[PDB]
Amino acid sequence: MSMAMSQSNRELVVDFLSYKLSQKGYSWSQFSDVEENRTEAPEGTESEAVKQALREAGDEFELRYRRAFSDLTSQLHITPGTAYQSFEQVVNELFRDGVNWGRIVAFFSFGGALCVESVDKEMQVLVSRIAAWMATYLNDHLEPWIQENGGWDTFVELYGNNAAAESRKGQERLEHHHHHH
Ligand SMILES: O=C(O)c1ccc(-c2ccc(F)cc2)cc1
Ligand SMILES: Oc1cccc2c1CCCC2
Repeated sequence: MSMAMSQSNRELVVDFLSYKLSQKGYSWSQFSDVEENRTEAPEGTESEAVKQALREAGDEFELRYRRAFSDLTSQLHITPGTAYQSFEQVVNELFRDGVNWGRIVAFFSFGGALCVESVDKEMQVLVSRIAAWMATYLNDHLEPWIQENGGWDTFVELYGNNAAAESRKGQERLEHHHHHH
């Protein structure tokens, strides 16, 4: 069978996380050390698209929601006290009106960003904790809806593409300048 969603959640936040950490020069394997096997050219399949889509869509949300991304971190001061409680309270903001592709893409970058900051200063120990909170929320606290709507292939096919993907950014000028009455 295909048995999708078998383990593309725990390493889903770490995959996008490293993509944002490598941009700063923090990496991830050095976060909690952990035994480093190797992984030279295991191939595997690398046919995932949610990662690529989450990349472009990542900066996408960072442009229209400028006011919505102002009271999301201010109420998440990293400190030796709260962690999943306040975190789930903030992520719930996007997962409240109703699980949606956008609410699922933004919450993604919201977590990967919370770690990029904690690691930017000097806290590379709470990265697995935050990445784990989002890993569970997607393990069984959202997957059931990701399929009810259609599947990652939907949000990844609607935008995840090389560049064309039949864009529609106000593309209402052609129409032969005289073919729509
Ligand atoms: O598609 C949606 O419904 C949707 C609505 C809002 C947001 C969003 C994204 C980033 C924020 F900091 C706040 C809100 C994402 C998706
Ligand atoms: O569906 C969309 C259409 C336009 C922009 C964005 C999304 C979804 C998440 C990223 C931002």
